[PDB]
Amino acid sequence: NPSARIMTFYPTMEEFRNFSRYIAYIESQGAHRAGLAKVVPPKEWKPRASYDDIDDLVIPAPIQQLVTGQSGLFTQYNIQKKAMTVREFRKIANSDKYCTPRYSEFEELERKYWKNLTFNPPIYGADVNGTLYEKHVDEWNIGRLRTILDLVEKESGITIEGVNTPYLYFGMWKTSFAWHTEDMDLYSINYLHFGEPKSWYSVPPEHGKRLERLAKGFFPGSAQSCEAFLRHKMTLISPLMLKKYGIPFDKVTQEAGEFMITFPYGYHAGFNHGFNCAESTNFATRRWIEYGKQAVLCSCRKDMVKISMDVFVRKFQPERYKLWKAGKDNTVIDHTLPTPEAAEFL
Ligand SMILES: O=C(O)CNC(=O)C(=O)O
Ligand code: NI
Ligand SMILES: [Zn+2]
Repeated sequence: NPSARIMTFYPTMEEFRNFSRYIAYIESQGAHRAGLAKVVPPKEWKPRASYDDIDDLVIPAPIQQLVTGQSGLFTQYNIQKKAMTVREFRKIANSDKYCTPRYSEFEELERKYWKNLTFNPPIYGADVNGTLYEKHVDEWNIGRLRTILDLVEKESGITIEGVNTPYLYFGMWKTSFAWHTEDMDLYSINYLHFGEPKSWYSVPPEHGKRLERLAKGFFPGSAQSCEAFLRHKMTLISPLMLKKYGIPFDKVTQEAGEFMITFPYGYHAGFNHGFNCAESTNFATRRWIEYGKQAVLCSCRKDMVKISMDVFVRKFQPERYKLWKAGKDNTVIDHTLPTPEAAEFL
């Protein structure tokens, strides 16, 4: 993947079954270089028999998304609304006020999104603690991926909502996720359970730094008040701005039944097309350990999520533990390099 473009994969069920092993595989094919990959699961795989029974799930903290800005640069402000069922949510999503406009091609819809972003604030059913996987789904169950991320809770008892536990997202048209990498620069997995698509922008990890340097110049206030101000997940930048300032990026549209994977230090943003439901969580491979150790974290206390790297460095990098602890570990990350578990396929 020398061009670092977004790759899509179509595994059989035999290949699908072992999750960490398929991640090692797609990295053996260069997937991680894009920062984002699509995995279309096998036809016979479903995480849930039906979604008919969720009209009464509470969205405890729906968020109205107020967007201020102009000329491709915007900041999103969150207003917490009162708790709402998914049934109340969907009525509002599909009503005339909030529903998806009529469009021909996706490029038309994308245009309307960037034109109308600051108008008619939508509500995002974001960050809902839960899963829509049935108990017995063993393949790619976001509730239990069985990656080395599990060592956090194993060792310490610590669970971090949405990081080592699942989050559900009920979208409506024009609801947004701002530019970010994952907390601790982890991987993420996103499954779109049902509804209208979710569109994604991705910057390759090898160019992530150029993106942060540009964002610092575009929002200099924010930069002086926080090292990692993009971790607040309030910063929207249009693809035309990225392209005007020479940031490589790719785009892709996720459809119901599809998984997206994001990779360590892969900056992504996007928006929902209409009423939908996504489930996501973070995960890790051995390659992530170095990203974790090196992650530039929020210094102003808006983003509190911080994982102790000690257990990972002790277990998987015992040579460098005393050096690392003396603060002498000057390893440079090579973003093109697949995870060690990928040697099997290389
Ligand atoms: O769906 C959303 O709001 C955003 N999802 C992600 O950023 C992810 O899965 O990493
Ligand atoms: Ni993300
Ligand atoms: Zn901060």
